[PDB]
Amino acid sequence: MITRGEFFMIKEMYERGMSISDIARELGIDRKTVRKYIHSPNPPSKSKRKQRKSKLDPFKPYLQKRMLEDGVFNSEKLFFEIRQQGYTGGKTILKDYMKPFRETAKKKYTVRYETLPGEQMQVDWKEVGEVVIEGKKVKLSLFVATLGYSRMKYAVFTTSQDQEHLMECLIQSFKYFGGVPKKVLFDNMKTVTDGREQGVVKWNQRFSEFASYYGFIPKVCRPYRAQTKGKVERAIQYIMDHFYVGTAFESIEELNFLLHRWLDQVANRKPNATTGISPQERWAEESLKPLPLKDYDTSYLSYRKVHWDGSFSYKGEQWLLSAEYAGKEILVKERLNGDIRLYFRGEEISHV
Amino acid sequence: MITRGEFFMIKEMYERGMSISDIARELGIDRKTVRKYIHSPNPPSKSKRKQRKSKLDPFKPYLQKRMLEDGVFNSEKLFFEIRQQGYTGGKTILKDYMKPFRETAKKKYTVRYETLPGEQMQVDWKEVGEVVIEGKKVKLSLFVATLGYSRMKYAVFTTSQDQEHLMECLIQSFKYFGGVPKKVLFDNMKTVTDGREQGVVKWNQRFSEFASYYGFIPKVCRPYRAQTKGKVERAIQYIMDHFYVGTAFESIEELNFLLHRWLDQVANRKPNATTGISPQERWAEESLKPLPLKDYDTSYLSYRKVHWDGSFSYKGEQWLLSAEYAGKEILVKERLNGDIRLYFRGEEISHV
Amino acid sequence: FSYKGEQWLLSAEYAGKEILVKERLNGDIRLYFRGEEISHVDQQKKVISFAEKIKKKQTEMA
Ligand SMILES: [Mg+2]
Ligand SMILES: [Mg+2]
Repeated sequence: MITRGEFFMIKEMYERGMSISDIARELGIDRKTVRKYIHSPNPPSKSKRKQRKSKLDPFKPYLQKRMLEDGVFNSEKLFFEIRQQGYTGGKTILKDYMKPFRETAKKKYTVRYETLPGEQMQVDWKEVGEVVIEGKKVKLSLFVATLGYSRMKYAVFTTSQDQEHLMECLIQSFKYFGGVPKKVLFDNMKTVTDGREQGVVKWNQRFSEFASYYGFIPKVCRPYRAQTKGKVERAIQYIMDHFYVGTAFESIEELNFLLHRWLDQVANRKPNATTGISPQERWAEESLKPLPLKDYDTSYLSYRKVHWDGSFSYKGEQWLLSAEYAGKEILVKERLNGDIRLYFRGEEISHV
Repeated sequence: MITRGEFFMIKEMYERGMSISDIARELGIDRKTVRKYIHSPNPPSKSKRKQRKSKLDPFKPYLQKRMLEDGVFNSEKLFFEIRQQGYTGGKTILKDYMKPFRETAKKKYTVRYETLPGEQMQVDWKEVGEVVIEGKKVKLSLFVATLGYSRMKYAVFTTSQDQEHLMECLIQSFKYFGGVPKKVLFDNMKTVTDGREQGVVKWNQRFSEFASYYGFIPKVCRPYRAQTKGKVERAIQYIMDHFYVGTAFESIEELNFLLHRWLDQVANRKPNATTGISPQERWAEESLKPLPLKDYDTSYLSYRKVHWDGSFSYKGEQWLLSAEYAGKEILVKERLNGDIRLYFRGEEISHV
Repeated sequence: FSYKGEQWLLSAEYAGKEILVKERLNGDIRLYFRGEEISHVDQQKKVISFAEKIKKKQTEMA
């Protein structure tokens, strides 16, 4: 088992012409050993041995059954049990054998990553809570979109977290940043996925079409791990401890106006604590893909029938449609702003 | 403002007979100052000055209103607001003024106390959960009583946390320890208190009578602070991670038998990690007050009426009472073990 | 904290921090924290349980 260096030295000194016996004398090795190593391929310094029997082998299946069906992980309890069965050794071997079965405590070290310019964006929601806006109880939610390289922040308040609202907020973010990223990171929302099909993710077909339309590649971090999108979560903490702490409002339009003004004043103006530069300069450094001229229409699409007289009803509303549109089927495109339009076989109805 | 030592030296050297001028020369003080201090009561080394005006005085009421009604504690937001009002200074003064109003983050240091022998005991409950025992869903609870000086542990399982069950478990603990403590520490349970009447505690009248009967003085730690009774909580963790982890059972009597055997085997036998001695030896060192001969009767007491024929019904049960006990009022003493006894004006009924 | 099977009680400032114990071959323990020197722990030949140390600190603070 002469080590790498010893074998190299033996072979080299032997090939140099030095006599073998005095080589052995110099290296303090037996002459037979040195001569055998002369005609050897490479330094031998490794011995392979397979596993061997231990004391806790007969009890091992029983302990495994205890762990995997009774959920017992108390080394003292298992030791006391098996001691009656016949075991006589200490607990160290038991702990060493049982350690792999124990759950892996979550780490505390946190890797840091710096995405390339115009290469990544992050999105998330924040359930603000229930408020009485204009005498109406609604569930307010905050949508936050954080750029990855410039740390920009766009935000907007909404009353619902429907796929339509998500897509519209993404449109607003893309317009705000003057382009679309090459990658957009969400969490595992059903408006973007439909579960992990054996490790792989199954994208919602409509959302996949939307992404292919705007060209941005979706990504999802992982189940029950929000660290991977720390930028946007920390931006949420920033906004909810700086803007929505004492600000008072009565209309969501007013709140959104105040939020945009606040962002453009301080949030996207104050230099970041890590990049140490105003986010707008980095934004100017960003290179996002151009937006399409026509935005992906995100509006509720329903089919309704006009009554005999010509009175058409949608939600708690009523219209008066010409007699030619009575008893037929029409399309009611409801934009998220409340602009309802009526269509009949492509044509647009001048609804009264 | 000559300090204590300087004044002492001046007075002493002057009274010794040393000339005053060379005293002043030696101590590097003016002759007038030294002479004035000669006839002085005590060393003058303190100057008292009252508060003075600052820059954030006019804004202080507004900031206080913001904090106390809008809940804003973001120094950046308040600074940005008041800067428009006219403030021109830095944020350090703002943070210093606003610090007292901020909530006091909980400490992490933990005082350690060692009660005197036979002087303190602690009690607590542990809601194990819901189990199907004998095809019946019951809410299992664990009652734990930990001695303070010997760290003994008594425990018992129960289906309810009623004042009657609490008192009976206390009786069992006192019998187990061979005596009653001089102090018993609970948490703020309504079976022992009725709320903090302006800081002071109002003891439940029945429980107060029970305590006065057994002579042990009750105590309650504080609202929302379980550290003060760490012994019993840690004993609960011990029992729920050592005994009730994999043990299987079908009857609560079996579970209690196993629990008592386990306690007397290991729990009250293994030396403690801090006292470093077997709890039973310290128990032998304990000096508890003697138990009363007759235990405080903890049994449901209800008054019922016997039907015309003589059929008396309690819960889903039926009896057959002699005709002389028909149409009258009787007492149904239900012991917690299920021993129902019938009483009629002190006499006991030989119910069939 | 702990040292060679004996548990010592420090003050509030030292809780949650790494101290350095230096023990001469003579047999005396000296606790150095953050370069400075902290109060001696009056090491005794007879081992005293953590409970007795808690009681002693309690009486001292009393
Ligand atoms: Mg989310
Ligand atoms: Mg409790």
